[PDB]
Amino acid sequence: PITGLVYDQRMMLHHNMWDSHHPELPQRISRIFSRHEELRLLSRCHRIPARLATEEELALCHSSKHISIIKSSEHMKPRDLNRLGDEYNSIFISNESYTCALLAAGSCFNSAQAILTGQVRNAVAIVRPPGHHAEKDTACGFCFFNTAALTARYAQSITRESLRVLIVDWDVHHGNGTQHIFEEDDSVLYISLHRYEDGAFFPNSEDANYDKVGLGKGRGYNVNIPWNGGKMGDPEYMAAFHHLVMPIAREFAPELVLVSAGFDAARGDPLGGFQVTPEGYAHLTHQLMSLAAGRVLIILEGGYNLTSISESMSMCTSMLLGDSPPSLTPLKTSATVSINNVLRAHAPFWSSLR
Ligand SMILES: CC(C)S(=O)(=O)N(Cc1ccc(C(=O)NO)cc1)Cc1cccnc1
Ligand SMILES: [K+]
Ligand SMILES: [K+]
Ligand SMILES: [Zn+2]
Repeated sequence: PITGLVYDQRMMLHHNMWDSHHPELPQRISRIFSRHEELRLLSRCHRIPARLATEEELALCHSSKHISIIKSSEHMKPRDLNRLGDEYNSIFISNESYTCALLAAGSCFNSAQAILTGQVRNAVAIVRPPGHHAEKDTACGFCFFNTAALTARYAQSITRESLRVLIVDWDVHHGNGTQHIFEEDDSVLYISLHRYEDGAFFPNSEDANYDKVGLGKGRGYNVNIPWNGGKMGDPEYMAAFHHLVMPIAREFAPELVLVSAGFDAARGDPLGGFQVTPEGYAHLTHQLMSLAAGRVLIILEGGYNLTSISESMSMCTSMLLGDSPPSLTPLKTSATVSINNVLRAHAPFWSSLR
């Protein structure tokens, strides 16, 4: 049983020319990589090479217009970059951004390919910029292309169209792009846990509420677990996994699991306001490893405390490598309210919840 790891320092080249201390820092990925070396986890993994996604691969999820405009930013002047970035919600762009986004996606494709051809059992992808806010037609929230959604379609392209892919998104933010890309799709089950605050928390849309269950043939295949009123942490995430994520996932029986693994719900994050611990993330990973015969790919999304994300992701990798889960406040009442609302919304579609 081999664990893959992909990391390429040149994904650090994407940078914010106007605000060099912007939290989506180049050093997010180098710090996570360094922590893996420091804990002697890196030598335990098989290194999977990074590569650039192709434009044809991007078209698995994105429109030609969106691909073309982001592609053009490689040769734009500073004023062009500033004006283009300001067309989107929370985007900065440098001449290196497009290539870095291609590298993030291609890294994840090579990891999925290694899992699906049996070269490795599981894998971790230390990549930036993130992806889960990117839509078919637009960039958003530090994300240019939807790396995880692309990886799910890439996986289908090298196996069969109907390959069952579970995406668990534990970034503190709702993956609006991933939900929308697969909203009418029953072959990809999207489960997101996120700070919601009745629609007041970024990305500020009631699309993230529990009553959005999917559309068309995707009804039931979109599971939003939204948190309101409380600094959620390990007890709340474990409860959501016990009552919702794991029962639904087991019934879906995925053949591949992708984790949109932001670490912005971590204790110490400057934006998320939550308190999931590294041991908490380790337990969530270990639970997911019971699915899909262990074929799990962990993809970095957000997370902005360099120390917290490095400790948290490296512990997930420890779990992928087969290490025993480390040992873990009273459950917050508000979290149980959210869990019960999701249970009511999804009981029609999942017998394991009845
Ligand atoms: C408006 C900006 C100054 S902002 O930086 O504060 N911000 C933009 C932002 C977008 C996406 C992510 C992410 O991690 N997605 O997965 C993080 C931040 C709004 C905000 C605020 C408070 C908590 N969360 C998001
Ligand atoms: K999420
Ligand atoms: K779906
Ligand atoms: Zn986030």
